Amino acid sequence: GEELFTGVVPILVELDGDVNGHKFSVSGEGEGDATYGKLTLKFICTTGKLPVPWPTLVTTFLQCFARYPDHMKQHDFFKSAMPEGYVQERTIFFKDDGNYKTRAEVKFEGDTLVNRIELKGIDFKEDGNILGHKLEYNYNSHNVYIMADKQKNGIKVNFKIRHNIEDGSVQLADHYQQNTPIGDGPVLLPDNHYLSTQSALSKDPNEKRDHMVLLEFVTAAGITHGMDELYKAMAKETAAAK
Amino acid sequence: GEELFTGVVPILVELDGDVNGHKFSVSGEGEGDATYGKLTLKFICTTGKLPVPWPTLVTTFLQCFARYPDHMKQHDFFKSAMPEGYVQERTIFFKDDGNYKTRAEVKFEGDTLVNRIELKGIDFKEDGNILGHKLEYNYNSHNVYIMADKQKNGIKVNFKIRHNIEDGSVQLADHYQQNTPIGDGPVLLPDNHYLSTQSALSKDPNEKRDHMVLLEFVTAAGITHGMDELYKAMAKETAAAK
Amino acid sequence: GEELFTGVVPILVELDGDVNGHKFSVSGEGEGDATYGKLTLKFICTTGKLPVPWPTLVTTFLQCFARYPDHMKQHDFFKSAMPEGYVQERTIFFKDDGNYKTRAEVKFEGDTLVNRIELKGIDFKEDGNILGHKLEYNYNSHNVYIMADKQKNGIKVNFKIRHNIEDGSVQLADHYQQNTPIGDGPVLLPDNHYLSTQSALSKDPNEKRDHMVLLEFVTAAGITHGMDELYKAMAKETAAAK
Amino acid sequence: GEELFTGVVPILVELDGDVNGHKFSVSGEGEGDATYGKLTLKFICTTGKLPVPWPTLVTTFLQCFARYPDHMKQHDFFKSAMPEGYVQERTIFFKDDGNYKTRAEVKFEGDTLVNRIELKGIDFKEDGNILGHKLEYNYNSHNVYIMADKQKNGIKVNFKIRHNIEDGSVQLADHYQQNTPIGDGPVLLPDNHYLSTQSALSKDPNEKRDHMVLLEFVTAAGITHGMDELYKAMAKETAAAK
Amino acid sequence: GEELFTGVVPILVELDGDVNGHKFSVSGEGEGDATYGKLTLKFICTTGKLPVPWPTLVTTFLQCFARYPDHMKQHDFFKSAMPEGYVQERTIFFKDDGNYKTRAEVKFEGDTLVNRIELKGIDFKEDGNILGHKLEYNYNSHNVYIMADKQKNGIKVNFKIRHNIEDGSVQLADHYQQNTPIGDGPVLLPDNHYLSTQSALSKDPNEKRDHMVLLEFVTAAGITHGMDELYKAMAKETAAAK
Amino acid sequence: GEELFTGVVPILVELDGDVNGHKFSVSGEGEGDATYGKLTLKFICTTGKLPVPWPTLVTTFLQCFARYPDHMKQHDFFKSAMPEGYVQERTIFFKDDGNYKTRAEVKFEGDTLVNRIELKGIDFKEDGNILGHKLEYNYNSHNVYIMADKQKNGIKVNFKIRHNIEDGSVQLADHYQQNTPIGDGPVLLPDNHYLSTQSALSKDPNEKRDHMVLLEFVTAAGITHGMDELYKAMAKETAAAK
Repeated sequence: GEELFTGVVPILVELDGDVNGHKFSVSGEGEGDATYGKLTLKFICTTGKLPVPWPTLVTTFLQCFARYPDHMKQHDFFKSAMPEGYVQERTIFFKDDGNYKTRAEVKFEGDTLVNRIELKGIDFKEDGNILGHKLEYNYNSHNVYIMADKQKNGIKVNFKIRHNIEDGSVQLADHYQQNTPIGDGPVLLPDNHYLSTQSALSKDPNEKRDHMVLLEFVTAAGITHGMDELYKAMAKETAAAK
Repeated sequence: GEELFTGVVPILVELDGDVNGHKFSVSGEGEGDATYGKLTLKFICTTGKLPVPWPTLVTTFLQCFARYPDHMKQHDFFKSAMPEGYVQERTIFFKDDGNYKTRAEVKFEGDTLVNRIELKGIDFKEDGNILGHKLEYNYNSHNVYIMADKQKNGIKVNFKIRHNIEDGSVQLADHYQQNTPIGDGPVLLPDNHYLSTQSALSKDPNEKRDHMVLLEFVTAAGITHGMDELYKAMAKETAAAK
Repeated sequence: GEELFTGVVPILVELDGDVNGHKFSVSGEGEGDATYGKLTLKFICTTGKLPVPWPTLVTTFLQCFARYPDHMKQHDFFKSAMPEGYVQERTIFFKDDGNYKTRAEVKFEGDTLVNRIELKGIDFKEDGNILGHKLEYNYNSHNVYIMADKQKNGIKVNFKIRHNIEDGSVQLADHYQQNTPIGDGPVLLPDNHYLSTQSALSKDPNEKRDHMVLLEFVTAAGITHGMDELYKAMAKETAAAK
Repeated sequence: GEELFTGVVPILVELDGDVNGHKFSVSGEGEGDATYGKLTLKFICTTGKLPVPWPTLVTTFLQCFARYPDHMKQHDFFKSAMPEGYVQERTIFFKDDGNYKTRAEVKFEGDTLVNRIELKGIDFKEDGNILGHKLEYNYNSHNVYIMADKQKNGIKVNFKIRHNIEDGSVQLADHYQQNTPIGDGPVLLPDNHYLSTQSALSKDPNEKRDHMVLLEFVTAAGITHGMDELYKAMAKETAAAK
Repeated sequence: GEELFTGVVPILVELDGDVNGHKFSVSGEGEGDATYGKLTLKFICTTGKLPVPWPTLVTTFLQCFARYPDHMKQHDFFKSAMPEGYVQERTIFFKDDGNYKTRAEVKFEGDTLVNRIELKGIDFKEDGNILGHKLEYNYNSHNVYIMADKQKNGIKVNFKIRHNIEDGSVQLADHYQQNTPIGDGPVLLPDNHYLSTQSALSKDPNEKRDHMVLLEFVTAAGITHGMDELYKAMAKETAAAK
Repeated sequence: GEELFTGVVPILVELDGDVNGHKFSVSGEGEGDATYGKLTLKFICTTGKLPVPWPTLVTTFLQCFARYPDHMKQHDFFKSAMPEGYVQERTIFFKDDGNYKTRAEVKFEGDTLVNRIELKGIDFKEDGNILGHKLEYNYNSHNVYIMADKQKNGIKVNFKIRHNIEDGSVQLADHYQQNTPIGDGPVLLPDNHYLSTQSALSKDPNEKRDHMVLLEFVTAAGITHGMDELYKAMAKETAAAK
């Protein structure tokens, strides 16, 4: 489980997509440091130009690298499914636009953590913010709400992504997600909590292929450590010590 | 710089140590509130039992969380080096005993302030106050003397820690310290001043691992606000107003 | 309790306000000497220009620093709630104008006495003495009437502030106040008494930010020492000694 | 070149050996997935019982299936020689024991990647760890050091294999290796780098012949992506975005 | 059976054909290497010019040379009938055109594997793709579906050949096939499986006779090795070994 | 020439021999199929019992029936001398024993290929492997080395026959041979090559006369087809076609 993430883990991401008949593929590589909740990744569209904005694919392109506070370790489903891994499925609704449906298998292949995805996008507007490439090349910080789904020995996940539109408006992308273990062994079914995520997007000035450089920090939160009473008592004692 | 510390900052501390061949590791987590100069932390020895007393590691285990009075803000080197951070190095001489040499990198990893340390301790007495675990589980209040070191675009720091020995005596630990920025940008080189520090140590009754709960308040002082003349003049005026 | 105030205590004041939609923040620092009932403070509007006159915020911006005569020490609720502190709530009615509602938590954070406030002001006249900045930059001396409120293990406080208007008239501000302990321990529930207060306001000629320098003396009074008979008897005896 | 390895490639291995006059043959089959650096193989001794331990033959029994990071693709000699292939020659010195000399031709035969080997072993001790079958049925993880050999339009390779001995000791096997292209076309002459290799050995419970089931992961590393400065700059920018 | 195919086997092919009254003969020679599933052949029309395109005769002109994976050896009917051999009969329907009916005896004549065929073609269009020589001089890769026919102690075989037409279209040739042993001994009756075939056609620049140079690779597939569970278990174990 | 051998040719063999004064005659009949290099023959000793082992006479008792690969047809001297035929002369040295000298005329008599021989054997040991009948009733496979002899418009032939002795040892019979045309027309003078020969000996269970049933396959080899470069180029092209 979590002992597989104590150091720097190499990452490989592979995606095949089809959005309104526009077929494409993406290869990604990087490193994940779960002790810091840190991800450093670079994605390449291997089929030519990407037919959708790079930011629309960020959530599709590694929650097993989230930093879980020590007091929340028993709620880390993602690592508990390793090395066999988990299936991560989503429906992403772009408000007043199309939807993406995704299925990914996240697992170890030796020392490499692999994220293998298939993406299907339908009902997009050819002149909308996605197919029309009207989204800024940036990313907002979000909270990812996790709950146990004991019927599927997994988790149900929900959140709203806000993509900045070039005109100053916002393109909402409502995420519905479920993760189920690939293996038959025990997994950690969590209490309700969330992951706080921050992401930066950039370009490699030496890269001529269509690509995205991504830096992401992911931290679990929302479950009390229950030490408030202890620290309050320690503050009372200091006053008697001065 | 200082704008990164206006609210509550999550903290992560990681230490690898070797004291007279006794190897150990420690993980720490908490929160820092620089507006109040407040630190709430909990440390866990992840390798088993700590081979040294917990109080001997307090100064090694976040001066960027000190409360700097408004009139002293231009002297806060620690925050000025952020987010790139600083290297903090020490030699700690335990009187009539061994020494610790430490090297830490204090910096941001996303929203998390991280303190990554390596500790080397030699020449300790196997039956002394440290290796013999003769130190009380408490901590005294101290002043930490800071001066600029313009040759290294950093600071030189010196102070004496007084560790209470179980027999009522005192184990002195003389600290020599230097901090240098990780980045190449400007930093605040301070005038001579000090930090006043108070610390309380406790145990989590629910924690069965070897650990330390620490509450610490740190305040900068020693530089005049130069308002003595103004307040004296205001006191003269009140007498004429009654 | 009172043993935490025997010397000079550093003070920190933090306020967030909203008056008729005009949002602002203030940071304050100083020292309190409860042996003399003395407060020396400097406040800075950190958001830009203050949308209300500085004198309107004086009572909102430390009654735990009042000088209580030795014979009245058993009536000092404010210090008795320390270090855990107290919640101080007010409604301030500006005659023929708006009102401020305030909630502050006054408590120790290590050696620092902190006053953390939230201020809400509504129904002000955009052209009145407050929003129109028609108040002189000065302050009158007042009496603050205290009574026990045993139902809330606290005190109820009432007084009238007279703010001088630039045209020579007076802007009355009727204060209704309640203080309740943060902790569950015993507190001193007082007999009816009052605090006599005097305040001087000034500017720091070196400060370019919008700010207020404040000097304030606060003394408890209104409860007999009951020594009138003893001194009268001593005066009778002197006549027989000459 | 590398386009011949994008999917799952069937593998065939054929070996004829003679070790101190003990003649034997081995047939092997499997699949190679160069995208994951993964090899799944099963070897059968077709002449009867193998006269040497199965682990001693692991390195002799497909470096064209290594996973080369995108930023290191120009250094993948092995695939660049395909389909014509390469000759792989070795001398393997077993410390305090005999040596193996090997010559293999690795090339495509239609869709099948074939490894055809001849092995000659001399100077072995009849009672040593090899001829005496004193080696554990397991395998350690190693680094394989590669350098260009421009005189032979090939590569020179060196590494040390550590074979665990049943008594807890180690049987060292020093590998000297050279690979030269079979064809006359251009090949990729690499900068110095290494391959990180991990291997698991098992038995097929249904197989009654003398055999070895092998799972192996091979990843190229040791050449910088040069993106450290870019990610550092992206981390600086995030601090200004929060 | 299969022991007759361990090395390189010389091949002789003899055909007599009649297509719509156009009589011709063909002699072929080559080598078969069943260990690699490889065939190298050269065919000569001995009567003059061939009245049909060379690609239309490829399937008529050695399935005993297919590479059968070790785990599928018990399903190799073709070699099991050797040396006595088998009769191979077909009806080939050229869509919107004529049909070929073939009868071949494939058997050993000493060390030589001989394929002796008689071909009868009727109902061809004199201006169609066959008699009109409108087929490209190339060949696609196909799957050949095999099933046991226990009533005839043989196999039934079916597949579709796609011949490229010079105008970019496709000439389909639906193959129906049966193979029966010449001898009375036991043969291997297979479970359903297929052969994957790839073929290249060329000309000998020194040959002035009407001819075809053919290179063909044939591999059996479609039956599980059942080792998926074993390799998955080996991957789990590696994670516990790192 | 070669057009006289395209189908099945009836064969007649006639021998008169004298070995150490032991006179005998043999009549043989069969069929030769030069397309397969196949000979089916039955020999009868017409004078009574043969005074030498049947295997010693196999090479004396039809090289015009060898299968010459298409690329080697210009090197087939034997058929090129037909129908007039050739004289075939030998000296056969039986190691540590006697010698046979033979002269045969091989030619057509209508549709029948006739081999008329005279055999003279001297210096045999009455108790040796030949006169003592110590040779097994079997035959090994051999290579027959052919070279042109332009001085005699013929060929010189040499090879070693290994006859198995009943005790497990070997009786070597070194063959020296020359063939010269009977006619004056052109013949094919070959480049150095060899014939690969395999022979099986049996008895007719219905035959009561002293006899030998012989099945023999003879194939020319040792001259390159020179198509290695063409097939290598075809293999390169397939990789670009998949």
